[PDB]
Amino acid sequence: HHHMKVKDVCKLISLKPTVVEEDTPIEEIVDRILEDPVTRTVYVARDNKLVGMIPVMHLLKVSGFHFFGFIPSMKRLIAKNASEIMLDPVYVHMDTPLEEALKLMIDNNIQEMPVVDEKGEIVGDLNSLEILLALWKGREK
Amino acid sequence: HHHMKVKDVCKLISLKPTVVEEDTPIEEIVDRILEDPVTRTVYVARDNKLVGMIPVMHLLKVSGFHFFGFIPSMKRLIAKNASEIMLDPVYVHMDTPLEEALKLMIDNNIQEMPVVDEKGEIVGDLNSLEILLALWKGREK
Repeated sequence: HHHMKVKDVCKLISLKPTVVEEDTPIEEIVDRILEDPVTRTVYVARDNKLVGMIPVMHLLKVSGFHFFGFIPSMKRLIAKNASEIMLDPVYVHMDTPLEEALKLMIDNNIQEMPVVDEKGEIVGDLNSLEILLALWKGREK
Repeated sequence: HHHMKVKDVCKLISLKPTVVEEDTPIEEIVDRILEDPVTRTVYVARDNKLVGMIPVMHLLKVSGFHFFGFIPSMKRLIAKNASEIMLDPVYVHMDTPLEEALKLMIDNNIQEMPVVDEKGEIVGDLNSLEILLALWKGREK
């Protein structure tokens, strides 16, 4: 559909990626999300390289287990930090087809992904709302 | 965990529910989400009664099928309005246990739910961030 790429969609809204360190306490991750509540995925870096991600729904799931014992495999929090809960990063590039990015979002059940260069570094951001904007504000045919 | 109820969490952030009508075009639903980008679930009312909901991830899925033919059962959009895509509403009440509300979010894969009174009318709102705030900003033990 119109051969759009990530580069065409990732600047449609001004988003700032939320990036933490591996030893960042989960409470501070929550503080970061509450300050920028559009945030849907937290990233974890080490020496400016992308090393994990924490989707808000993953944090919600981790939280339900820790506080209520709810299982939607899950293990006990000890340090209560980013490295205990981060998942392997799912990311896009500037030249990535918009359709591959939407597929990734859906398959991984996330709504925000980082855009990375070829050395694992964050150069931009993409969310579901940008994709929606592109698709429904642009020409249907 | 601390016997919290929806009433204790649903005012921790100032949220305004996003509410559309059944004949509201999907493009206008997108415009409403872009104006208040914290929004994670759109509600559909008729005569001030709650009749459906559209989670943003449901809209993303509907969009991938319509524009790219991506199947994560799904049918062709004709009117392209709220009533063609709305799902049966999942909701809470003020006296609902916080833990039942988190379970609902997780089981239905949504992050925003309306709080309704006993006659199907919207009296407040709840999102995942409020639950996170409550759990991690309050006393752990």
